[PDB]
Amino acid sequence: QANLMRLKSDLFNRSPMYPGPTKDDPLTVTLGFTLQDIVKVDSSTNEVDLVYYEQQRWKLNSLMWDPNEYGNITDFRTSAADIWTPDITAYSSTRPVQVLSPQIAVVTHDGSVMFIPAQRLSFMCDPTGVDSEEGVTCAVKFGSWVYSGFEIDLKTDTDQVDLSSYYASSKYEILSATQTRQVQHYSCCPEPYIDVNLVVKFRERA
Amino acid sequence: QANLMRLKSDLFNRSPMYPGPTKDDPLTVTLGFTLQDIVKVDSSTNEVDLVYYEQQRWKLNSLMWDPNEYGNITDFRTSAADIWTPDITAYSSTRPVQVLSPQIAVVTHDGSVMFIPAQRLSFMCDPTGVDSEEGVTCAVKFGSWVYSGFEIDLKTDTDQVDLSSYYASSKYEILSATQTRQVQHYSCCPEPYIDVNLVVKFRER
Amino acid sequence: QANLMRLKSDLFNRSPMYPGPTKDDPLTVTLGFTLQDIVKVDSSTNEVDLVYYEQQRWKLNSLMWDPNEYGNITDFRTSAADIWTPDITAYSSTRPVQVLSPQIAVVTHDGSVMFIPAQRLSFMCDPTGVDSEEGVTCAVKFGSWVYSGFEIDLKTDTDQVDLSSYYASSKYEILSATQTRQVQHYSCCPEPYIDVNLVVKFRERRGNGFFR
Amino acid sequence: QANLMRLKSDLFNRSPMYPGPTKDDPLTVTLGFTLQDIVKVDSSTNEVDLVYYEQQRWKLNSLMWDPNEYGNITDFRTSAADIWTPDITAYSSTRPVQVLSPQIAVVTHDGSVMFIPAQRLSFMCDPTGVDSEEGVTCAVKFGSWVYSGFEIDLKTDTDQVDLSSYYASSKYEILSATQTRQVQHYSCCPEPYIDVNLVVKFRER
Amino acid sequence: QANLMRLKSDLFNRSPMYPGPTKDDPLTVTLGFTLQDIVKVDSSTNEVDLVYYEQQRWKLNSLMWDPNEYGNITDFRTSAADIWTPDITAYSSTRPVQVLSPQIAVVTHDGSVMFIPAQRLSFMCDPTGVDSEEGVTCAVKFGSWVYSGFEIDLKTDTDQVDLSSYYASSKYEILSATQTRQVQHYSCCPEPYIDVNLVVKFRER
Ligand SMILES: O=c1c(CCCO)ccc2n1C[C@@H]1CNC[C@H]2C1
Ligand SMILES: O=c1c(CCCO)ccc2n1C[C@@H]1CNC[C@H]2C1
Ligand SMILES: O=c1c(CCCO)ccc2n1C[C@@H]1CNC[C@H]2C1
Ligand SMILES: O=c1c(CCCO)ccc2n1C[C@@H]1CNC[C@H]2C1
Ligand SMILES: O=c1c(CCCO)ccc2n1C[C@@H]1CNC[C@H]2C1
Ligand SMILES: *[C@@H]1O[C@H](CO)[C@@H](O)[C@H](O)[C@H]1NC(C)=O
Ligand SMILES: *[C@@H]1O[C@H](CO)[C@@H](O)[C@H](O)[C@H]1NC(C)=O
Ligand SMILES: *[C@@H]1O[C@H](CO)[C@@H](O)[C@H](O)[C@H]1NC(C)=O
Ligand SMILES: *[C@@H]1O[C@H](CO)[C@@H](O)[C@H](O)[C@H]1NC(C)=O
Ligand SMILES: *[C@@H]1O[C@H](CO)[C@@H](O)[C@H](O)[C@H]1NC(C)=O
Ligand SMILES: [Cl-]
Ligand SMILES: [Cl-]
Ligand SMILES: [Cl-]
Ligand SMILES: [Cl-]
Ligand SMILES: [Cl-]
Ligand SMILES: [K+]
Ligand SMILES: [K+]
Ligand SMILES: [K+]
Ligand SMILES: [K+]
Ligand SMILES: [K+]
Repeated sequence: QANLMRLKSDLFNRSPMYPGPTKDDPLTVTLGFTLQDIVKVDSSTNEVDLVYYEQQRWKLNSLMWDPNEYGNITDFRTSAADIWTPDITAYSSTRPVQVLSPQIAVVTHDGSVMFIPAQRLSFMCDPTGVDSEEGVTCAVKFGSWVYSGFEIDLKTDTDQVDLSSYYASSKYEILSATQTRQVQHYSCCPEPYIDVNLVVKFRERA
Repeated sequence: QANLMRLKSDLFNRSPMYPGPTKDDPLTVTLGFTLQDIVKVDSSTNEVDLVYYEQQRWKLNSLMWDPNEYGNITDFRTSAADIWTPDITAYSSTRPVQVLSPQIAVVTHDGSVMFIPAQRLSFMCDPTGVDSEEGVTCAVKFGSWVYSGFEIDLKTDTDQVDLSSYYASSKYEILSATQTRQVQHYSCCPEPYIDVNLVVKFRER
Repeated sequence: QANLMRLKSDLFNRSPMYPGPTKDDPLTVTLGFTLQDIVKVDSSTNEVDLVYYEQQRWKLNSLMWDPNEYGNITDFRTSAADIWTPDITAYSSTRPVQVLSPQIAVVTHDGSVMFIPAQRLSFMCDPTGVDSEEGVTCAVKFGSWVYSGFEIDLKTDTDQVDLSSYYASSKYEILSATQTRQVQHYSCCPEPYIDVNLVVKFRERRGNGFFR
Repeated sequence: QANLMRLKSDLFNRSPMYPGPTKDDPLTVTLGFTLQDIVKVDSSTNEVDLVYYEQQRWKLNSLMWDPNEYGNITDFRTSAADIWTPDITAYSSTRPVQVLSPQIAVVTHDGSVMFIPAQRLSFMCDPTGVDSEEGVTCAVKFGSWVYSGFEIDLKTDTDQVDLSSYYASSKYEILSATQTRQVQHYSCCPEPYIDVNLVVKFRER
Repeated sequence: QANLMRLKSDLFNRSPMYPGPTKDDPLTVTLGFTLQDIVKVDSSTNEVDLVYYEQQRWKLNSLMWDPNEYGNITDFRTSAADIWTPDITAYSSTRPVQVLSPQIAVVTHDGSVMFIPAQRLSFMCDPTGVDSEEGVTCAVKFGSWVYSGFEIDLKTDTDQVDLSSYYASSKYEILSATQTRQVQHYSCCPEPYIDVNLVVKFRER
């Protein structure tokens, strides 16, 4: 339909691509996790596999429009190929992340974007003692691979992972799941890098 | 042949692609499953593997033509890359879906589209008790990932999964298989999201 | 080289791609199999894995040329991406087919095409009794996914599968294999769909006689 | 640098791509193998897994230049996607080959090309007896899938496989490894087809 | 923002891509490793799996700009597809490397490029004795697949692998990890090829 075709043409065809954030124009990405399943533990390799979806939110002045000019359209669905998306990376993955959901984001007229990729992740986690009453704690950091806190900052709306869609017949019960903003430094670079640390305490369903 | 080449040029090389449904111009997708096989059960991970094909049907005013202007062509086969397709997603998959069929749809002159992809799906399912008389029940929801009920509604033509092509020598016998429209809500969003819940009761043959 | 570059530029750069067959302009695809190996049997899942090459042949008026206009060229090899190819699909695959050969077809001046992909297929097959003297029978149907018999018909040149290149040290001995045209109907659609049904009779290789 | 940019633009932006060899303009591909490892044996499926790199060499008049016109450049590295490469295929693979090296070739001013892809290959091989003093012999043929001997000929520079980079702590030791040109006919086609037969005799270390 | 969009347009849209190094304009790539985990050992195939990130650094005159003409911009992030990147390859891999990080480099106004890909590598390594106090030593060379020492030289900033991010609960403890420049010759070619030899001594925790 005609107004949406005109809006996407104006935002995407009639302009150069956003080159990502800079020290002079930084952005904040909001992250939140919905943990669906601890699928698998490998005690020979200390790898654990999670299925989750990761809510990402950011805002660009370059994606703003006036709904009055575009038939009162206030938001639209678009291919994530059409827009810049942040390079949010699991810092202790052992396999490439597997994508479980369509690469489609929602853009709102204030320039705000929400993108909610479902992923299967293999990460470094020692499951020794998962068969006990006290279980095991594992953690994985999610943040930009290449932008410091001077270009990409992160936040969470809450410290509590959403467990409302956790698989009730998983082999693993969740005892706690937190998502916490964290600062790290790396050998290569003096600047602080920001991540959200996902910390999960679990045990066999003891 | 010449009439079909003209039709495809007129439909695909003139307009921009359909930008998907909206609140002002919503779409109903019809979904149905043909279950071919329960291929694998993993009791160490509670993952079960299905092979099926999923019939999808929708209709766009933008895909209409007058057959009289195109040598009485009433439908054509086309690459699914040429057309918008709905983002129908399994909500509890544990692996990316494996595509088993050519990505080709049929478009009809009234603007109706049918697309029937074959898939192998791993999903969240506890098979504890599959070796018993009563067997086990597992369920997986299929719906738009990104469009609410205000842009994509769903329906089935029947609540009975088609079992007329179920593999006769499968390790697993199907006791029942249903496909039912449901409403769900998610933390992110106040709007209702529509799914078709595929519910399968099965046991070792 | 100059004459072939001219022919491919003329055939491929001047007109839209062939939009595939229609009820008005149907085509017949010839299929035949050369079975190279039964690689694997999965008795936990009733999956069996075949390696074969599949000879496909069809003919398009739009691929015709006069060899006298193109330095007496009578045929050429080309990327299978450059031409229409039939959507021949295994109906009981459990995994995406794996391609083992280059995607290159031969086009002949009469508009005939031959394309011989090598594939590894996992399909639905119960191997219970494969370790017996009699072995097991499995079958898989190959046909268009999307075109009825009104757009794509199939045939074989012979109902006998080519077993003369079967791997002599396979885990599995091939007893016989047939490739037979068949008509099917599906729930979605009233039109007949055509397949070639590949039937394989095999058993575990053990000096063991074949008697019936 | 300026002279190489000019050479690449002159070779690759001006003409249509080379349409491959013909009966009127045939080519010879030289092949040789460097065997790095027998990585795995599967006695349940009679599949063996090799890691090797394959030296391929051929010559096209269409890739010639005069070094004097391009700053005395006599050769250059280029993406294998920029040039025609031969469709050399293992005849008894059981899996798609896995590429282990960058897709980059070296073109020389006489029009000669050298391309040395590293591959992991699963092929048809019964390893029964590998744990014995005499070991086991397996073979795999490499050749064009689609070109006869009238369009592509093959040769070797030596019948000895290069074992100078064989992994010294492999599970398997090599007793012999040879590479031998052969000719045969196929049911589909009237002309002779060329292959190079890789024959490896090995045992447990 | 505007100054960065202008700089990228000037660097990438106005000239051909850099055609890689030559004997007349060679380059030096700095390499270093950050070892995150020895993930897996396969005693049946003598394959070991590493997770690491590899810091790569080089400098091109063609990537230089004056920050004064671009709003004081001194560096920028860019897709690795936008620029030339060196063909650094593990010489004893047994499977294609799996990429674990975004393909995004940083270009600085002096033309220097830093690119830090994270990878999972399967390579040739006999783990026999890893359960002992003395453990085992494995080695893998990293270098250009196609460029000799006349086009690509390598250096390290240190011969000590960075173990500051090694997984504290790995099955394997690192006893030592070194990264050392070395010269190799190959059968095909008389010229020296340069690699960085990654030597890791490890044992069961
Ligand atoms: O890849 C980059 C870049 C971009 C290239 C160098 O400027 C910056 C910083 C870092 N990396 C990779 C590692 C993970 N993230 C933090 C740190 C180490
Ligand atoms: O990805 C989206 C979008 C688009 C991005 C946000 O507006 C909407 C709604 C939802 N998701 C992802 C999850 C699954 N489906 C329902 C719900 C939660
Ligand atoms: O995908 C299609 C199409 C095209 C889409 C609907 O017109 C037709 C017919 C069928 N399919 C898929 C299944 C397998 N092949 C036969 C039958 C059922
Ligand atoms: O695919 C072709 C072609 C091209 C198509 C027919 O002209 C020629 C010859 C052959 N094949 C495939 C098989 C393997 N290689 C030799 C022989 C049989
Ligand atoms: O692929 C090439 C090239 C380019 C093609 C021949 O000029 C040069 C040299 C080598 N190779 C591959 C092997 C590994 N690296 C060193 C040596 C052997
Ligand atoms: C947009 O909003 C104004 C004010 O309510 C209304 O007059 C106009 O017709 C609307 N157009 C739409 C929804 O197409
Ligand atoms: C199309 O339909 C009309 C109406 O019956 C028919 O008479 C006409 O010949 C047809 N035209 C074609 C096939 O081009
Ligand atoms: C085509 O046909 C005849 C040989 O019968 C020959 O005289 C003519 O030169 C041929 N053309 C080419 C380019 O070979
Ligand atoms: C090419 O060759 C001669 C030396 O024989 C020399 O004069 C000339 O400068 C060389 N280099 C270039 C870049 O032309
Ligand atoms: C660039 O730097 C100079 C000197 O510090 C300053 O005066 C100028 O306004 C700066 N421009 C920017 C940040 O755009
Ligand atoms: Cl954007
Ligand atoms: Cl469309
Ligand atoms: Cl065609
Ligand atoms: Cl070429
Ligand atoms: Cl560059
Ligand atoms: K993007
Ligand atoms: K589509
Ligand atoms: K094709
Ligand atoms: K090529
Ligand atoms: K690159």
